[PDB]
Amino acid sequence: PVKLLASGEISRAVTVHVDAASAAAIKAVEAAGGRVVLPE
RNA sequence: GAAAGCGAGUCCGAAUAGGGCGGCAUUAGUACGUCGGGCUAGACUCGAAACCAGGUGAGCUAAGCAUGACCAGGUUGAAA
Repeated sequence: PVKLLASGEISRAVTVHVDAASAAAIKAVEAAGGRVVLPE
């Protein structure tokens, strides 16, 4: 499974479909506008 | 990090001393070839005494069984 981690920020509206993501990575994808999609 | 897991952070711990990690000023890997060296094979070549398996031998010799052969000549003089 896939994982999104907070490494390189530049800010952009993006929608990510990772199996799980780190607190900070969500608070960076949304913080620049966007969504982090995870299943049930 | 023992691991759940968490993640440029993570583990001890009830928070603050520290381990390993990223940033580090940071350079990058991968496929193949020739070469050094490693490991695993008999592993640089030649040599044991010995250990185990299967089988060959009693035409030698050690014995047993069966059936044959053999012992000039002389001395002594037991029982009955």
